[PDB]
Amino acid sequence: KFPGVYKESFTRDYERLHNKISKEVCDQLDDKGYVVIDDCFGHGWASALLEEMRWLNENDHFKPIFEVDLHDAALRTKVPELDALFHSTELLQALTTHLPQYDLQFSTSDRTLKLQRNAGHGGCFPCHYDNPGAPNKRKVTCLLYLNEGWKEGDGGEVQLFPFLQQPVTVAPKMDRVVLFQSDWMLHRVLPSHAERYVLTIWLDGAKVNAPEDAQLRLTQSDLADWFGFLERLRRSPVQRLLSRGVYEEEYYESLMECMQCVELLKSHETHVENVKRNGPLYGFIQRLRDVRAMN
Ligand SMILES: [Fe+2]
Repeated sequence: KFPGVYKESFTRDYERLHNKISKEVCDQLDDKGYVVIDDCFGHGWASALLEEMRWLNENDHFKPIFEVDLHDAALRTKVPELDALFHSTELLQALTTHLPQYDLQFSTSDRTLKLQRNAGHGGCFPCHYDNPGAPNKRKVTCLLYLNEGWKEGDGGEVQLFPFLQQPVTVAPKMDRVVLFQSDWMLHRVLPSHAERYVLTIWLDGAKVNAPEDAQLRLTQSDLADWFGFLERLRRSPVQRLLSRGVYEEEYYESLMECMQCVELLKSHETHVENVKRNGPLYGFIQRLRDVRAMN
């Protein structure tokens, strides 16, 4: 059904993809919580994927900001490059080679490939983790950005909040890939003033939302080295229990854009007050906020 003619010549270059997801890239993902890869697929190949996405959108396959999931083989058969991307295991292979501990899954049940079009109309983008807990199975988030000649002011950046560090703002440039931790990387999307396409791949982990992820250790060594304690916190999903307190201002400002919804705000308002009534938790949150202010 996709006509099959592309505006530019390209190579479905699996080896390039595999080589882009290097040991160094994986070490950064594991250490910093995120990593950015420019010109990952190559311009022709990225253009080809975008063309197929625009086609899907012309033929009303995007459904209410609009999204489509490519789990449906019936749909995938219409878009050969997107179908090949769905079946590609290069990402899974590199990550499981360099980061075996994440226990990522090859089954098609444990990957999600989502397409998203954002009209460019402001909207609602709360601060969140891609895996907020519970039953969510996501371990690695993989974002492919597809906006050519993106310019300052176009907006649509993803803002990352490595816990208690300086925030990182990442422009959604054409053929840029962002990988980050679904269960311990706080983020939000900034408002877009232009049309914005993004392709998202989520890789599930068998060990996500484990019991040891829902606790913090205080050790004797920490007493003489708080950095080590903060560093374990930064890389631990337990931070999700503390993020709304530590980043109240950021969460609240995002909700103001949503207002510009009443239930989401009341929910925040209630959570913030519950924290403040929990004296020990609150003192702890405030010390973390102090660490943040010093960085
Ligand atoms: Fe997200």
